[PDB]
Amino acid sequence: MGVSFKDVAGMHEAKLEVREFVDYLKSPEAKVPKGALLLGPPGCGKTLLAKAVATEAQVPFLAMAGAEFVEVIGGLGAARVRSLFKEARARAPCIVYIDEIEQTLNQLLVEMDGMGTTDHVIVLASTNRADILDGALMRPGRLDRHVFIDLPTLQERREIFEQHLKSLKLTQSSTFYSQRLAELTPGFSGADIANICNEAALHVHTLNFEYAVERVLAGTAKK
Ligand SMILES: Nc1ncnc2c1ncn2[C@@H]1O[C@H](COP(=O)(O)OP(=O)(O)O)[C@@H](O)[C@H]1O
Repeated sequence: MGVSFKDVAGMHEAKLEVREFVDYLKSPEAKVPKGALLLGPPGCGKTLLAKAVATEAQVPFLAMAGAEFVEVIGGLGAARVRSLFKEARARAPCIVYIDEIEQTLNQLLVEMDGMGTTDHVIVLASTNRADILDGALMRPGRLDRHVFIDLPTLQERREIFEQHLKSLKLTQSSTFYSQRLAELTPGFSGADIANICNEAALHVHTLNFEYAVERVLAGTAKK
């Protein structure tokens, strides 16, 4: 079994917001959801959440990187977009995930505009770039909504530390330490937090706190 909501720490408002897509994918049959933009800084769980939504609905997850688009080879991106959406229709219900953002873009707009009631695909698109909100993916009949996912708050950081201390079998006193690790890590992303824990795992079922603390102060300069 894959990434689920259990593996996604914090992000409580965003979980409430992708619920409608979980519900739709679980039984197509209100307005028909097409999908959503996940917006925010890197390493903050956009991809993890999109994977979790597929797992929760129990459907396939089909991904395309925004960097299979940028027109370097003529026609190639359009052709990959078409294959993607044809596989998605055949494997439906399912999630199509476009990670991290115009023949290739126009083809995507065509696939989306061409999505009717019968298709049962949800498109989740992620980006670090806010001005994507102003463009063609957010026009009527395309991506329905966006969800802003920011750097984790103190409490969210507590939860992310706890999740990763437990994934790495360092559960003993993980909750004792999580509070201070959170206080020490303003402006850290979930990825930064995962890297601290793993670096400390790479140095029995309890965190080496004094080392974790060292890596937090190192990473505070440059992560
Ligand atoms: N909310 C979170 N809960 C648990 N781990 C997280 C969270 N956010 C980030 N991470 C960790 O950071 C990794 C990279 O994040 P990713 O999903 O690539 O984020 P993004 O798509 O926003 O740039 C995740 O696979 C996970 O290990």
